[PDB]
Amino acid sequence: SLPLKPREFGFFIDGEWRAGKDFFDRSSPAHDVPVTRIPRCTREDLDEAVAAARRAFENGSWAGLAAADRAAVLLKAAGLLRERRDDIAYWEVLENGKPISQAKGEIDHCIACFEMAAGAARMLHGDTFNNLGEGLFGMVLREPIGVVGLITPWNFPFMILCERAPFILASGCTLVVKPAEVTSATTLLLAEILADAGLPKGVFNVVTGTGRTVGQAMTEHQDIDMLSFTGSTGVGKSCIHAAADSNLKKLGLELGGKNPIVVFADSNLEDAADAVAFGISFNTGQCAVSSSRLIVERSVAEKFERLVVAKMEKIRVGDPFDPETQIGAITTEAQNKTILDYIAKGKAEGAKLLCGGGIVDFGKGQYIQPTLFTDVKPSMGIARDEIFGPVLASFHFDTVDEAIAIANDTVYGLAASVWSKDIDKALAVTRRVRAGRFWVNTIMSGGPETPLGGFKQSGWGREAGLYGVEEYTQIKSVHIETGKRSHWIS
Amino acid sequence: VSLPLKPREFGFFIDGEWRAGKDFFDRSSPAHDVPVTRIPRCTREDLDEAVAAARRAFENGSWAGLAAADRAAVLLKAAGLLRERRDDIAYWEVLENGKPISQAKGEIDHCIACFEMAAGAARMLHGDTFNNLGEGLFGMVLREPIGVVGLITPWNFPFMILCERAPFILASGCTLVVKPAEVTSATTLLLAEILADAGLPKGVFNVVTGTGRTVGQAMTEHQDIDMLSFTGSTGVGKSCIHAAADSNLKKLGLELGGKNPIVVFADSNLEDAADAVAFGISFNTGQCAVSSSRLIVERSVAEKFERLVVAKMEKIRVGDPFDPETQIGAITTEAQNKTILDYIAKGKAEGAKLLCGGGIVDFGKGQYIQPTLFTDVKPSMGIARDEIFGPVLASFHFDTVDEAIAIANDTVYGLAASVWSKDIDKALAVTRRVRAGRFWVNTIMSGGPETPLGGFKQSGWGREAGLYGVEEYTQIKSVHIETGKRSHWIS
Amino acid sequence: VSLPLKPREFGFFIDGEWRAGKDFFDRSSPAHDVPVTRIPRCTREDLDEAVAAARRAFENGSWAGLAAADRAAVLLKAAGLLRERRDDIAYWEVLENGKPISQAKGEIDHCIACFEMAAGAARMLHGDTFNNLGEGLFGMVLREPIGVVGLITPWNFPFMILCERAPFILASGCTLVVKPAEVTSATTLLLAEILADAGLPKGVFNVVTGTGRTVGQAMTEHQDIDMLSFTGSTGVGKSCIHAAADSNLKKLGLELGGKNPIVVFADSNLEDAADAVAFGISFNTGQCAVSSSRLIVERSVAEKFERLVVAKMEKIRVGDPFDPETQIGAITTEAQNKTILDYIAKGKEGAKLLCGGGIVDFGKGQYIQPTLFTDVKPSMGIARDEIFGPVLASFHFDTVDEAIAIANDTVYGLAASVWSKDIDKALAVTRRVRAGRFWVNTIMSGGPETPLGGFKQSGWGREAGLYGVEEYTQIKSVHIE
Amino acid sequence: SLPLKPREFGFFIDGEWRAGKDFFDRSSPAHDVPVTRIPRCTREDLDEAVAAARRAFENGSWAGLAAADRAAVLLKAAGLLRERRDDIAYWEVLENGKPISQAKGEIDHCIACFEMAAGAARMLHGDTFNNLGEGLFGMVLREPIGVVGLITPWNFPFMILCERAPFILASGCTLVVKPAEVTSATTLLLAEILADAGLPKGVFNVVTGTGRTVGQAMTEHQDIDMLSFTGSTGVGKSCIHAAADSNLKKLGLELGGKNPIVVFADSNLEDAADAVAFGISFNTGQCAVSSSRLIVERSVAEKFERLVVAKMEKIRVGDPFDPETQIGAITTEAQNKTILDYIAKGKAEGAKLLCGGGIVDFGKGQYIQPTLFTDVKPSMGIARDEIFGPVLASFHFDTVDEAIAIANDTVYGLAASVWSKDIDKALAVTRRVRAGRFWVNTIMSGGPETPLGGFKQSGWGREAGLYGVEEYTQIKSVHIE
Ligand SMILES: NC(=O)c1ccc[n+]([C@@H]2O[C@H](COP(=O)([O-])OP(=O)(O)OC[C@H]3O[C@@H](n4cnc5c(N)ncnc54)[C@H](OP(=O)(O)O)[C@@H]3O)[C@@H](O)[C@H]2O)c1
Ligand SMILES: NC(=O)c1ccc[n+]([C@@H]2O[C@H](COP(=O)([O-])OP(=O)(O)OC[C@H]3O[C@@H](n4cnc5c(N)ncnc54)[C@H](OP(=O)(O)O)[C@@H]3O)[C@@H](O)[C@H]2O)c1
Repeated sequence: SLPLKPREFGFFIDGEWRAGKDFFDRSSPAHDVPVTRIPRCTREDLDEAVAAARRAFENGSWAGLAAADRAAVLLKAAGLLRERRDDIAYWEVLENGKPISQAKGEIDHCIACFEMAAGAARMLHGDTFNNLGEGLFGMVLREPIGVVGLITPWNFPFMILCERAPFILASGCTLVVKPAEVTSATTLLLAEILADAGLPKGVFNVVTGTGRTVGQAMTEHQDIDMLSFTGSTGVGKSCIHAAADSNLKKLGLELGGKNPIVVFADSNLEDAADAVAFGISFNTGQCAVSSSRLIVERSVAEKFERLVVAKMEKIRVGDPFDPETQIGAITTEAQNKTILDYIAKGKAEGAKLLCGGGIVDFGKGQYIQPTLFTDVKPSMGIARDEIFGPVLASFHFDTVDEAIAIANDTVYGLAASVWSKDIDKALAVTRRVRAGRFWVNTIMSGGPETPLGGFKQSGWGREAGLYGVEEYTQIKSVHIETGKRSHWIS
Repeated sequence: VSLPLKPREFGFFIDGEWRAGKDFFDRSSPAHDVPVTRIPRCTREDLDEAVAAARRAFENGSWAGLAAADRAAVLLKAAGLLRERRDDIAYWEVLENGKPISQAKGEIDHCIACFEMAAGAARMLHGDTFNNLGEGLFGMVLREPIGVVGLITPWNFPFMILCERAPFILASGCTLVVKPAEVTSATTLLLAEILADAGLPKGVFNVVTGTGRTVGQAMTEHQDIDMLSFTGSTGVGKSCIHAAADSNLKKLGLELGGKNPIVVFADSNLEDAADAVAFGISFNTGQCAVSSSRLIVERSVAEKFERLVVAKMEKIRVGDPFDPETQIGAITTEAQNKTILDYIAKGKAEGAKLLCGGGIVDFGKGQYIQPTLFTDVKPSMGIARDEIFGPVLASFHFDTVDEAIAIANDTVYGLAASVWSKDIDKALAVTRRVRAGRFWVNTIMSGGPETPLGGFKQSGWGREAGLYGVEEYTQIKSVHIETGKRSHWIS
Repeated sequence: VSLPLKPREFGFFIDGEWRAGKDFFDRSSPAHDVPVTRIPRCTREDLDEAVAAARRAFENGSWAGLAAADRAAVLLKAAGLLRERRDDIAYWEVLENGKPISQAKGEIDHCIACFEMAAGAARMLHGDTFNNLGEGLFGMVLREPIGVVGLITPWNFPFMILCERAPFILASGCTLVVKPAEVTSATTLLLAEILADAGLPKGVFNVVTGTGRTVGQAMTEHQDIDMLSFTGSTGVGKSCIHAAADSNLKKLGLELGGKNPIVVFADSNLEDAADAVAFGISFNTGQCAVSSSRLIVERSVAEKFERLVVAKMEKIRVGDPFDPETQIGAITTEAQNKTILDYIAKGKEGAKLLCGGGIVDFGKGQYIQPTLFTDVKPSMGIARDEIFGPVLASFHFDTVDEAIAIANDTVYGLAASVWSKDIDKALAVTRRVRAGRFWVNTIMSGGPETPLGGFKQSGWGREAGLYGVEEYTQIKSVHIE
Repeated sequence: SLPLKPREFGFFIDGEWRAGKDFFDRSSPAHDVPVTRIPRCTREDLDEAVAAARRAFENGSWAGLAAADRAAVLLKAAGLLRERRDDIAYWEVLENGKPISQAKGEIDHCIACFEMAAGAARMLHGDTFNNLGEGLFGMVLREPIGVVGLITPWNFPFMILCERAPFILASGCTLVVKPAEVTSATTLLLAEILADAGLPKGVFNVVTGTGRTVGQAMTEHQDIDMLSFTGSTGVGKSCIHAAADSNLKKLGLELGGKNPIVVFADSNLEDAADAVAFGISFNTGQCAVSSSRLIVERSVAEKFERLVVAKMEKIRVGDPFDPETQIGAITTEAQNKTILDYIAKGKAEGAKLLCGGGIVDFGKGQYIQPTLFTDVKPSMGIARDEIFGPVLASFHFDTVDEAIAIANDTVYGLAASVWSKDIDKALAVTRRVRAGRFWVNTIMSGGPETPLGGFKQSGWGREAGLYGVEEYTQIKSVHIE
C-alpha cells in the first residue's frame, strides 16, 4: 500500500524531467512514512522554466495553435486524468492526507476543469464593434497574456492545480508551476499527463521548491506576465508587492477566507446541519471555502449547533486510504499546530466548545476532530482568523440584516452559504453578502462552468469558467479606420 | 479670451456637500503664468470622511440599490449637463492644463459619449445564468458594484480621463472618492457639481483634492476603499500596488505609462500616416499616455517618412490654448516641462539625431515645447525607452514585419500601438502580435468608449470604458442553488 | 380633460414627410364614443413607397452607416422628447385605446426606458472576435442591421409596444416601416414626429397606417422588407409566417398570443398574490398578451384565495380613462369586446362565475367587469383560449408538478407568474413552465433590460434588451487567412 | 471494398434499431452498385420517434442532466467518431460520392463540432440582471427548446448532421433526424455512435425516408418544438409554411446560396485562383457555400480566369475511394441533370465556356467537370440560379462598389469570399456584402467556433458556435421581487 521507499521526483522544464540535487523529503501526513522526495529548485531553475515557458509561448508552439489543438491536448489530458485517477489520488493522499474517496472525487472535478477549459479554449472570444460608423471598425481581441506563473497550496494540490492550469493553458498561455513543497507529486504527475496529452515542451513547467525561494522568485520574475497565486492572504500580499517591484505582472489571487454559512430557521435544518458539518469538515477544514462561521437564526441556533455536533461526531475520521474515511490528516505540522492553537485560543477567550476541540489520536499522523465553538464574540481570534482547520465558530442572529452584517463582518469574502427555504432571505443574503462563491441550500457544489474567486482580501480575479480562461488573456481593443483620414495638420 | 480676474477658489466635495478648504494649492495657468484657481489641499481626515460618505452612500442603497435605470438617468442627465457646460468645463480645463480650447471642447464630446456609454452599460451590466447544471442545481453569476472606489487621475486629460472612469465606475452602483491631479483639480470639481445637478445622490461622488503623496497615497492605503482606479505613471502605479498589498488588498484598475509604437509600412498611405504620426506624438503636446512616441517605419521609406513627419510637425499650430486654431498647448507642469527638455537633451547627448523641434516655443509666457522628432535612435537610448510624456518622437527603422513587431514590443509598456499599412496581413500581424491594449490600424487615438481601453505589461491592470470598464468595478459572485433533496454527506 | 371637438386628421409618414391621406379610417374613442382621430387608410403603393424610403435610408448609410453614437444620440433625444410629450402622447394613446391616462403615462416611462436601453444597446451591439483560431486564421462574428424592418403592432399597447420594438430595431441601424393597429395609429404617428424632431434621418422610420388586410399583409409579403416585427394574434403571426415563406424569407420576430399562468402557492404572500392576480388579469382591462389569464392556485388556499381575488377584483376602479384614479379603461374594439363577452358567455360550459361576467355601463364606451371563473375544467374555452379581456380562469392544484403541468397545458408560452416564498417551488415552476417572460412574486415588473418573448405559439425571437437589438441584426462570420 | 449486397439499415427510435418495411435502395452515385437499403419510414414511425424524443426530453434523461453529462456523451461521441472515421467515411463516400480524403477530413470537422458542442454544453448560459434594484432581481435563462427536428441534405450528410445534432443535443434538446433519403447511412451510424457514447434512448432518433413523407411530417408535427432544416430554399419555405400551419415551431433554416468570391487585382491571384477553383469544385460544387460567382477585377479578370481554368483542369476527378481524387460524383441523378442543364443553359444564353462544360466519363458514375463561364450577364440563369455543381460564373468589376453590388446581386446571402491584400477592400466587401459566412483571403476555412448561416433567402438562424447551441434554446426572462 504505502511506498517502501519515498518516490524521488524530478522537476519539469521544457518537456525535460530534471533530476534534483537538493530535495524536500515529504512524509505522509497521515502515516508518518516517507512518501516522496521533491527537488528543491533554485531561482536559476525557475529562470530556465520561465525561459522555456517564454520560448514555448513566443514560438507559437501553443498560443499559435488553433484553439482546437489546445482543446485536443486538454481533452486528452482530461482523458488521461480519468485513466490515472487512482494513481493521482494515491499520490495526492500520500502527500496531502485527504481521504482517498475525496481525492478520487476531486479528480472528477479536475477532469471537468480540463474539459471546461478545452471547451473554453474554443469559445474564448473578444468583441467586434461593427456599429462604430462607415469607416471605423472596432474589435476587442483576447490573446493569452503569455508566461503565467502558477503557485498552488497544499490543501487541494491537484484540484486547485486543475482549477487553474487548464484554464490558463486554454488561451495559449504557458505555465511555470510551483506547487506546495509538501504536495508537489501530483503536480509533477500533471506535468507528465500533459506531456502524454501532447502538450508541447515548455508550456507546462514545474519548478518545485519553497515559497521563499521559487515562489518569491516567480512573483518577482521579470518575465512572468501573470501569476496565479492560491494561498494565504499574507503571501498573496507578498505576491502583490513582488508584482509592483518587478514587472507589474498581473495576479490572479485566490487567498484566505472566513466564510459565513448563514442558516435560517426555515431552512431544512437536517440538510443545513449536514452541509455545515461538511462545509467546515471537508478536507479537515483545510479549505479556503470552508464554512468556518456559522451564522444561524437565534430561534434554532442552539438546536442547530447541536445538529451540527451530531453531524460532526459521525464524520468518519481515519486512514485516508480507508474508502470510508471522510476527513483525513492535517497536511502540515505548522497548520496542525495553528489549528490546535486556535482551538486553545477559542477556549481561552471564553468560547464554548460544543464538540471536538482536540486531536484524533491514531498513534500515527495528525488528525483533528471537527470542532464547533459557540458563544463566539466577533472580537475573538477564532471569529476573525482563518483557522484552516475543521473549526466552526457559531454566531446567532435575529434578522436578515444582522445575518448579512455578521456574514460580512470579515476582511475576507471568498465564499458564503445561505440555508433558507425563503427565496427573499436566500436572495437577500446572496445579493448582500460580499462573497465570490455563494451556495444557496448547498455547499461546495458547482463545477468549473462558473468563475470562482473572492471579494475583499480573499483575492483578485476569477478562476474557472470562461472567466478563468479570460483572466489569463489580455484585452486588445483595435480600431481600424477604413475611410481616408481627415488630416489633423493642413 | 479672458482669464479670471482673481483665481477661482474651489471647495472640495464630500457627501453631496461642498467644503471650504483650509489650506489651498494655488494653480496658475501653465499657458499664461497667471493665477487661475485655488484648490483645497485636503487632509487625510477629509479623505476618511469622503470614504465614509462613499461607504455610507454605497451601503445604504442610495445608489447601488437603485435600478440601473436610475443610475442611467443620472449619467444621461450628467451627459446632458456636460453638453450644456462644455464651454465652461473646457475653459477651466484649458486654464489648469494648458491644452487648446478646441481640443478641450472636443474632449468633452468624448466625455459625453462616456457618460452615455456608462448610462447604457448601467442597464446592460449583467452576469450569467447556468441553467444547464442539472435539474437540482441552478447556477448563476452575479455582478455587483465592488463598493467604494478610489479614483486618482492625472493632469494630462483631467476631465476626460475622469469621465473615462467615473461614469463607468458609477454605472454599476459603485461610489467614488476622487483625487484629481493637484494642478488640474478644477474640472473634476466641476464634474462633482454636474453630477449633483444630474441628481447623483450625496456621497456617491466625492472629490478630495490634494497631492498624490498625501491624499492619493492615503487613498491607495485606505482600509475602506474596495477598488482604486489609478491613471498615471507606472512608478506611482507601483506605489498603488504596494499600498493595496499593505492595506486591504483593494483591487486596482491601473492605467499607467506607455512608450507606444506607431508602425508605418511602406505600403501605408504615408501622408495619412505622417499626419497621424505627427498628431500621435503632438496631441496634448505629447502629454498623452497613448501617444505614438516610437515611430517604427519601414527602412525603405524611413527617411521620406521622417521628413514627412517633420513637415507635419513644423505646421502644428503651437500657441495660446484659447486660440481655437491652436493645435497643441502648454506643458501642464514645470516638472514635466523640465523632464521633456531633459529627455531632449539626453536624446542629443546619447547621439540621436534631432530632425525638428528639440526646444521650447517661447511666447514669453507659459511653457511650450516644439514637436520633436529624433532619428538614429538606438533601442538602449533613454528616449527609446523612457516615456518622455512630451511631443518627442523617436524614429526606428525596420525591414521586416517581424522586426517592426520586435521593435514595437521592445518596451516594458504595452498601452497602445498604431500600425499603418494597407496590407491586411501586415496590419493583422502587427495588431495581433504587438503587446498593446489599444490598437489603431490606419488611425490613431480613435474609437469611442464602446470599447475597453487599457494596457499590457507595465502599462496597467484592467480595462476601462466599454461594458468591460463597468464590469471592472464590479465583483463577480457565483451562486449555486441546490433544489430538491440534499444527499447527506454524513450517514 | 377635453375630448377633441373634431377628430384630429393625421397624415402618414414616409421619408420624413407627412403625407395627406386620401381615404381615412375614422376612429372614435372606445371609452367615449366620440370621433377622436382620422387616420390615412394607406395603399400597397404607400407601403411600397415607405419600404423604398426605408430601403434608401438604409442603403445610403444615413442611419446604419452612422456611428452607434449618432443613433444613440437620436434615440436619447427621442427619449427626451417622449418625456416632454408624455402628456400629449398619453392623451392620444387614451383617446384611441381607452386605457387609463395614469397607465398610459406610466407606459410612457417604460417607452423612455426602452429608448434609453436601445440607445445604450446601440453602442454595445457587438459580435465576437475569435483570436484563438491559430496565428494564420483570424475569426470574427459581425453584427449588422438586417436592413428594412417592417413593424406591425397591435392596439392594446400601441405606443408602448411600438417603443418596445422600434428603438431596438433602430439602434442597430435598421430602418423601419411601421403599420400600427388601424384603430390605434395616432401615437405611432406621434412617434414618427418625435423621431423626426429627435433628428432621425428621413426614411428611417416610416408609418404606413391602415388595415392588416391591406398594409400589414403587404408588409409581410414585401419583397424588400428584410425582417418583420409582428406583435399581435398567433393567427396573424402564422399569416406573417406564410407571407415570409411566399415572399423573400424575411425574418420574423413574432410576439403572439398567450394564455399565461399565474401559479399561486399557499406559502406565497397571498395578499400580494391576490393583488397581483387581480392586476395581472385586469391591467389594460385584460387586453394584454402577458396577462395572467389562468390562476393556478394551491387547493389548500384556493377558494380562500379566489375570495381575495374576488375582493380585490371588485375594488378595481373602472371608469373614464381620463380619470387619474381609473385603473381599467375601455375595451379598445367592438370585436374584442364581443369576443370577451362571448367568452364570458361560453364560460357560463359550466364554469362558476365568481365576479364580473358583464359589461360596466357608464352609458358610453365599452367597459367589461374584471371577471373571475372557478370550477374551470382544462377543456373549457375560457380555460384554454386567449380571451384578451379581464377574465380570469381559476384552476386548483395540490403539487408543484400539477401546477407546472397545468401551467404548461397551453399551446402558448408567453408569460408566467409564480407566487411562493419557497425558493424551491419558485425555481421549479420558473424553470419548468415553458414561458418566455416569468415573474416570481411579482407581475409585469421587468424593464427593457431583459429580452421579452414567448415559447411555443406565443412567438419567435425576443424583443427588448440587447437581445432585441441583436434580433434585428444579421450575424456575419468572417474568417481571414 | 464495395458492398457485395446493399447494407440494409434499420431506423433508430428510442435507442432501438427498427427494421424497415418499405425500403429506399441507394446505389453508389460514383459506382452504380447497390450500396444501402434504407427504411422508408412512415409518418407513424416519425410520430413514434417524436414521442420518444418528447419522452426523453420530458423525463429529464437528457435535458435534466448536468451539462457535464451531456458534454461527456458528446466528447465520447467525438472519440467514437475518431475511432470510426474510416467506417463513417466509407459509407459516406458510398452514398454521397464525395472523395474518401474529403469524407475523412469532413469527419475531423465533425469531431471538432462534437467537441465544440460538448464545450458549449457547459458554457450555455443566460444573464443575471443584478442591476435592477435592491427589490428586483432579473434573470435570463436559456433552456433546451425541447424536441428538435433535424432534416439534412445529401451533399454533406455526416458533416451537416454533426454541424447540427451535437449543438442541438448540447442544450438538452432531443432529436428526430431525417437525413437525405439518398444519404442516410452515416446518420444511422451517428445514431449508433451516440448510443455507444451513452446518449440516452430517445434523445437521437433517425427516421429515414423522404422529405415529402417524413420531412413534411416533421415540419408539420404538433410536437416538434423547433426544426433544423438544411436544404433547398424551396423546401425551406415549405418548412416555414408547415411551421405556420402546425405548432409555430422555430426553424433553423440553412438554405440555398449563390455565393460570390470577389477577387481583386491586389489579391494573391494564384492563391485566389486556387481558392476559386476549390470554392466551386469542392464537393463537386454540391455545396451551399460554394463560390459560384467569381467577381473579379476587370484589370486582371481574363488573366485570373485563365489561372482558374488551369486550376480546374488539374483538379483530380475520379473514383472517390482513390485518396488522390479531389472531387467526386454528383450525388443524385436529378442534381446531375440540373447541373448539366444549367451548363446547357449557360451556353444557350450566350455565356462563354472557358473550361469543363461536360461530364467526366468514367463508364460508371455521374461526374461533372469543373466548369467556368465568363461573359456572364446578371440576367443569365447560371448567374442567378443555384446550380449546386462545379459551375463557376465569372463577372468583372472596376470598382469596389461594383464588386459589392454584383456580390449582393442575389436573393441569397449564405456565403461570400473576398480576395485582396488591401485591408480596406477586404473590410469594405466583408462589411457590405450580405452573406452570413465570409472568407477573407480564404474559402471554407472556419471551424465550429463560429456561427454559420445566411442572410436573406439563404436561411434563418445560425448553427455551430455557442450561438448555434443557443439557437435551440428558449430565452426565459425571470423577474423576482
Ligand atoms: N481558492 C482559494 O482561495 C484557496 C485555496 C487553498 C488555499 N488558500 C489559502 O491558503 C492558506 C493556506 O494555504 P498555505 O498555508 O499553503 O498558504 P501559503 O503559505 O500562502 O502557501 C501557498 C503557496 O504559496 C507558496 N509561497 C510561500 N511563500 C511564497 C512567497 N513569498 N512567494 C510566492 N509563493 C510563496 C507556498 O510555497 P511553500 O510550499 O513553500 O509553502 C505554497 O505553494 C489559507 O489562507 C487558505 O485560505 C486559498
Ligand atoms: N490612460 C493612461 O494610461 C494614462 C493617462 C494619463 C497619464 N498616464 C501616465 O501618467 C504619467 C504622467 O502623468 P502624471 O505625471 O500625472 O503621473 P503621476 O505622477 O503618476 O500622477 C498621477 C496621479 O497620481 C497621483 N499620485 C502621485 N503620487 C501618488 C501616490 N503615491 N499615491 C497615489 N496617487 C499618487 C498624482 O497626484 P499629484 O497631483 O500630486 O501628482 C496624480 O493625481 C505618464 O507615465 C503617463 O503615461 C496614464
